Amino acid sequence: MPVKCPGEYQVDGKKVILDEDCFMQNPEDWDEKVAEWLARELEGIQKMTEEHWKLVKYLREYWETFGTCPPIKMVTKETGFSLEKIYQLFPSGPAHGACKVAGAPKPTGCV
Repeated sequence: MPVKCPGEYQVDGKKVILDEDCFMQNPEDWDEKVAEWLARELEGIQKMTEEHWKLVKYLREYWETFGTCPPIKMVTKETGFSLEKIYQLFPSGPAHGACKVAGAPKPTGCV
């Protein structure tokens, strides 16, 4: 693993905590520096393009209705994104990838 999780870190006067599997467990202090930070340590992106913040923004709005993270095939019904382009933008897995950069804690595992 790239980041020794779980582990804590500091970014621009801020506190980011990472639980098992490097999961965001502090959506209260999420910002542009935190999202771009984890994305830079994982994908290596040094400058969040306009597409990353675009999809990341649409998801941030749906997380204010129930608090979950759907896939990327249903968001297209009201957006216009191509699964191919998103694939080259993410490491083959825009599902958990996007939500992760957004700062959404797991829904309800336990099985």
